[PDB]
Amino acid sequence: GKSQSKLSQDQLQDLVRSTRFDKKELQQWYKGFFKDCPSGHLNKSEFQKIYKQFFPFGDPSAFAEYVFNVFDADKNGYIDFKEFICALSVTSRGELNDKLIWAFQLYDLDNNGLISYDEMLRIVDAIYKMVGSMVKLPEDEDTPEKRVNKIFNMMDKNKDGQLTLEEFCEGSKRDPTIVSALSLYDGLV
Repeated sequence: GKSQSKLSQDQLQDLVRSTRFDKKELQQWYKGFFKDCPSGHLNKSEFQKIYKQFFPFGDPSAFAEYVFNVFDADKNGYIDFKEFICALSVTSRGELNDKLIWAFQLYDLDNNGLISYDEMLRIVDAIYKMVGSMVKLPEDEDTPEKRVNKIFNMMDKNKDGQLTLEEFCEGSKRDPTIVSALSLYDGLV
């Protein structure tokens, strides 16, 4: 982005009003579902059933056609509900500290409490995917890897060692850019 989105102001409230509802609630279910049935991938029909259980406000079939329009252009017919929650952070309601934490508890489905570097780059990538569905991807910041590496380089890690929530948040702290990314959307709601 550079100044603001580039779509119909109306559609803006829709996409948002589409992700409305609670979170800590979905998190409880997301962990109980992935724990009883660890799969990672999810089907459309199945997903529709989920949206029809927590907050069937508008048309669940419409929102579905969306997720696929972004997470499914021509890959058979399956998407990862994990990367979805992560991107959800963009469209939600809470503080800033909860976001970083929310993302952590998101990839913490290994009861390890320690994520790997590769996961870090994969996490930001997920958010970078949904970003192409809202704002127009610029043309001077490709390969966000170099950026993520800087963080690890900032704290000086094993370029591969694992990191913890607490520290993960510290790495982003020394980089407000990660803090302004979300701030660049709080004054037109």
